[PDB]
Amino acid sequence: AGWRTFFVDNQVKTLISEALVNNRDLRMATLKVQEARAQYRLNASFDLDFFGRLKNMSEAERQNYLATEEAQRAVHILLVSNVAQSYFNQQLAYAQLQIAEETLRNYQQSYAFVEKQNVLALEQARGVIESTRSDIAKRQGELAQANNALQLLLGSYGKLPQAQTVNSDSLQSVKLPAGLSSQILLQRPDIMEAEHALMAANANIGAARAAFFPSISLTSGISTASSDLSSLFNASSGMWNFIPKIEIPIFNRQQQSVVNYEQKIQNAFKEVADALALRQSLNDQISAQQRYLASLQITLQRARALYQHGAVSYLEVLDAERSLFATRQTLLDLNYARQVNEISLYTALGG
Amino acid sequence: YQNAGWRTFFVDNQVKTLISEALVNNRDLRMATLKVQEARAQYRLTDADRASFDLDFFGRLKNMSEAERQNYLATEEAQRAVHILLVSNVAQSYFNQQLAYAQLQIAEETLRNYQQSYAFVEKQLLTGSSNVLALEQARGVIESTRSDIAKRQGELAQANNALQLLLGSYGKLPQAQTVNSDSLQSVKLPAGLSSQILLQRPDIMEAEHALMAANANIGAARAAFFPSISLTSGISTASSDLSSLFNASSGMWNFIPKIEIPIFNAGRNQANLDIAEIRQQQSVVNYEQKIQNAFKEVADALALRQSLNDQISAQQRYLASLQITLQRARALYQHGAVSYLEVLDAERSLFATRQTLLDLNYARQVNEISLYTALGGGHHH
Repeated sequence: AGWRTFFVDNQVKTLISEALVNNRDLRMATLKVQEARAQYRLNASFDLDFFGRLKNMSEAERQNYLATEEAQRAVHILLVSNVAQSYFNQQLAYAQLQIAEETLRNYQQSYAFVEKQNVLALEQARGVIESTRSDIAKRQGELAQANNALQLLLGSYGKLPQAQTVNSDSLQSVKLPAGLSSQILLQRPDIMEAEHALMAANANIGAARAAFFPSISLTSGISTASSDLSSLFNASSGMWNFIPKIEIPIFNRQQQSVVNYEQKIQNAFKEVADALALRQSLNDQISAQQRYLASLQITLQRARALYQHGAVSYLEVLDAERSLFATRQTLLDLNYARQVNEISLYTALGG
Repeated sequence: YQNAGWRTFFVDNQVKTLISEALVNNRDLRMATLKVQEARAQYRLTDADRASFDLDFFGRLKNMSEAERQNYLATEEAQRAVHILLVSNVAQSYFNQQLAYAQLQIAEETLRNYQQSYAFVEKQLLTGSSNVLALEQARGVIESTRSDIAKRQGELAQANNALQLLLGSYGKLPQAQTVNSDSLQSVKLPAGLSSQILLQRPDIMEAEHALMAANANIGAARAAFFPSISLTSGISTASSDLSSLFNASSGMWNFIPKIEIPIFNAGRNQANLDIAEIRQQQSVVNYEQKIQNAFKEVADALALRQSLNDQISAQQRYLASLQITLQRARALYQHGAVSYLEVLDAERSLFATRQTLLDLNYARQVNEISLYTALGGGHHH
C-alpha cells in the first residue's frame, strides 16, 4: 500500500482508498480506467503498455494473465495512478477556470475604461473578452471530463470534491526516504514478469539478481537522486554504465530472458532517474515562480495605493493584475506537471 | 391573439396541447382561479391526511373583499394574471406527471435489478459463497424499492388529479412520453430581446394603472424609470446590458433614473395638494420598485437556466460513459470475463445517474415556467 505513504495530499488518498474498495473485480477496473481515458481522445506509457499488451492477446490469454500476481500488481498501480491523475486534472481545471473568470472580469473593466476615454484598441478588448469567455467554456468542459473520470474510477454516488485551495503547501512533493534501496524496483510488474521468464528458462534468481541488478541507494542524504544512481549513467553520454559480473552461474528461452532482464532493469533505473531529476527541476521552477508571484502581489498593492492618490491610470492597476493572473497560471501548469511526474515516480517505483 | 406567448415559448408539443385544452375549458376567470387553487390543494394533500407568483396572487385575492375581488378581476392586469396562472399551472402539473412516470419507470427497473441480485446471492449462499447479512441487505433494498414505487405511484396520481382539474371532464391525460437523453436542453430565446416585453407583466401593468390614476404622463414615467435595454445576448443568455444593471457581487441595482420631462403636472391645485402628491409619490416609488424586481427576476432566471444547462450537460456525459461501460461489461460477461453481479452493479450506476438527470431536467422545466412568468407571458413582441 505504498500509495498511502507516497501521496501527501489527504483528499487524493481518500479518493484512492474509496476506489480500492469499489474495485474488487480486476477486469471491471480495467474497463473503468479505459473509459476514464478514452473520454478525452482517440505521457502514461505504463497505461499504453498495459492496454496494448492486453489487447494483443486472446480472451483466454487475458483471463489467465489477470490471475498472475504481476497483473494484479499492475492493475493496482493502474487504478491508483489514474484516480490520482483524474483528481489533479480536476483540481487543475477548477483553478484555471477560476483564474479565467477573474481574467474575464479584469478585461471587462479594461474595456469599459477604454471606451469612457481608439476603436482599434476598443475592439481588441472585445476580441480577448470573447476568447476568454470561450476559454472559460473549454475549462468548464475539462472539469466535466475530470469529474467523469473520477465518478467512473470510483462509483455512482456523485459526491465529487470541490476546489481545494491547498496551495503554497502541496505545491511541493513527498520527501523521499534518504537511502531508498534500489531493490524497491523488484516489485515492478515488468521486472516481476522478467523474473518469471527467468524461472522459465531454468535460471537461479538469486544469481540473476546478484549479477545484473545493482544494489544501491536511489536517493541521497536529502531525497534527491543519489550519487550512486547518477554514476550508472555516463555523463554527457547519458548511457547505462553497469558491468554485470557473473560469479555464481545463472542457470541450473534462455539468453532472451537475460537480455529482457538487463533491458527492464536498465530502463527501470532510467525511469527513476528521469523522475528524480525532473522533480528536482520542477521544485526549483515552482519556487522561483513563487518568489516572483510575491513580487507581483506587492507591485499590485503598491499600484492600488498610487491609483488612490491619482498617481497612475486605472489601466495600470488592471495591467498589474493581468501579470498576477499570468503567473498564477504558470504556477498552476508547473505544479500540475510536478504531480504528473510524481505519478511517474510512484509508477516507476512500482507501487 | 395573446396565445402567441405560450405557443412560441413552450417548445414541447404535448404541453402545448394541454395548455390549449385548459384555456378552452376555462373561459371564466373566477372559475379558473378555483380550479387552480384546488389543483394545487391536493398536492398539499400529503400533509392534511396524516411558486412565489401563485402565493402573491392568491394571497392578494383573499386579502381583499368580495366587492374588491370582482372589480380587480375586471381589470386588464388581472386577466393577464389569470392567464399566466392557468398556463403556468398546467405546464407545472404536466412536468410533475412526466417526472413521476419517469421516476417510476426507473424504480421498477431498479426492483428487477435487485431481484436478480437476490436470486444470485441466494444460489451463491447455498454453494457456500456469501454472507447471510448479504441476503438481508438484498431483501431490505427490495422492500424499500417497493416503497418508492408506491410513493411515485402516489405522486403520479396527484399530478393526474391536478391535470384533470385544470383540463376538465373531456381532457385526455398523456401517457408516459418516453425521453431522449440527448434532447434535454431548453427553448433558445430570441436574441436581443427588448426589455419592453416586461411592460406586459401584470405587476407592472398595475403599477402603470396606478400611475394613470394619479395622472402621470406614462410616456414620461417610462422614459425616466424603465431601462430600455436588450435582455438577451447574441444567443439565449443574459446580455451585458442586463448584467450591468446590478452592481457586481452586491446584487444592488445601478440604474439612476433621470427625469427630463415632469411626470406629473403641478396638480389641479388646492385639490388636496399634499395628498395628491403623496399618491403621486407612492405610485412612483411603487413603479420603480416593481421595475427593479422584474429585472432581477429575469436575471436570476437566466442565470439559473445557464447553470442547470451546464449541470445537465455534465450528467449526459457521465451517462454516455456509463452506457458504454455497461455494454462492454455485458459482452465481457458473455465470455466469462466478469461476474453477473458486476453487470448488475454497473446497471445500478446507469440508474442513479438517470435519476439525477431527471431531477435536473425537471428543475430546468420549473425554471422555464419561472422565466415565462417573469417575462409576463412569453417573449412575443
